[PDB]
Amino acid sequence: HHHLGNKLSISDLKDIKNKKVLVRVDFNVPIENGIIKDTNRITATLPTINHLKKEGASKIILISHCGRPDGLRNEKYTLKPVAETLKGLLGEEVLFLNDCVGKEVEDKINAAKENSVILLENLRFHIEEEGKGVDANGNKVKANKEDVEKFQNDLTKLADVFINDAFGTAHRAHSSMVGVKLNVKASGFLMKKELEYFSKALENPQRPLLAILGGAKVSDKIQLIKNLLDKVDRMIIGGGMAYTFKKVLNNMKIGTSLFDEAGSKIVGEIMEKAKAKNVQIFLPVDFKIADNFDNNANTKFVTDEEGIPDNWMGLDAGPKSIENYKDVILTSKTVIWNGPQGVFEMPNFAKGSIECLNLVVEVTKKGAITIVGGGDTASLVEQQNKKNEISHVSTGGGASLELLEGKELPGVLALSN
Ligand SMILES: Nc1ncnc2c1ncn2[C@@H]1O[C@H](COP(=O)(O)O)[C@@H](O)[C@H]1O
Repeated sequence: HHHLGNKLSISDLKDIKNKKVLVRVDFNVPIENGIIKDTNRITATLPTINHLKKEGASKIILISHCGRPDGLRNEKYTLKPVAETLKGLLGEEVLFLNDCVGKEVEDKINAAKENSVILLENLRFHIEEEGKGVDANGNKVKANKEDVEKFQNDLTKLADVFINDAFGTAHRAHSSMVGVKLNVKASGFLMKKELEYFSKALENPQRPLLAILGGAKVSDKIQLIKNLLDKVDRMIIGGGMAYTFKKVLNNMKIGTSLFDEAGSKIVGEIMEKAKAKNVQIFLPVDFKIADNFDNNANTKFVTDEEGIPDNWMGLDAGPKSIENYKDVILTSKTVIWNGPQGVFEMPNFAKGSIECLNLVVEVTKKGAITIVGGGDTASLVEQQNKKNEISHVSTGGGASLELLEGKELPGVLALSN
């Protein structure tokens, strides 16, 4: 237990001067015609690259991936265009090699300005990175154990120190996540930040801990929900999910609202464990309902008691429930939010999800530690442009999830302390 955090990071890594550092970063960026159209992921690693740079480092070899070429070189997923971006961000020349491992790679690296930055090609072009892959005719194909081993040592031969700045992909145990067997393994500033806020919230958080979950499906969250019930104090279940709970628990006339057949079967277990673990469940007691799934459709409000008429569905929290939010949230000390409270992507049904954000942002300033990790949830924080108003918005893909699901994250375990 308590594996998260308490690891090793760039910060406080003595003897970096004149050393060759290998950095695993997240460069999976959206691109159109060799034109990167969102350089945040690139700018984000600058702090790490900069620090290493002004510390000595004979070389700065960067390795990463983009897309899912599946083990075969696919020109639609080459990191070349990213190397160009870095030239302008660093203000100096950057070396691009169309390879990750090999003799030439090692040679070309050593033959490059003394404080140069070098960026190899997509690691995912080697089936040995993920382990499996597919072929030309699109058929599943598995790597060769000897090959994977060869690939992992070839990477380990690239440098002396290894810094991993790629959270969000640490839940998978790929060659670049657990293969670089070097002695010094530390987190990048990005990584370090993530590992910091999560443990600060899953290991020993300032109570009460609030978990805000949301989303249509309840069936694909059983694991998440349970693993949390035994560590949180309050929990708000919203968005679609609520309907399934409200029918199983209160015999509410859900109308046409979304109903999760599979999940309807785990509602008993949850409510039970929740009571056993002494966790308070908070569910909407009124909802805005539409006579058709689409923004701008006749809409009215009803209570859970009144119930939703036939051929009518609910699409957002009613005002009584959105007022009921203030107390639960503003009184929390730490908050893990994952899930919009309604169909936010449609203006008319985003009030419940927008008002929650303000309350989350506001409790942050009141001093509470707030973490978001949804992505679909973040996309809301992003559209609102409030990333900074929140303690930490995890840029973690599936990774964030599994850690909130209780899973282990190889990528992290393979780090020093
Ligand atoms: N009441 C609702 N009805 C339909 N979709 C919803 C509702 N509340 C939220 N959603 C969105 O529908 C999607 C359901 O996916 P998931 O959360 O993965 O089950 C998420 O991207 C939610 O933002």
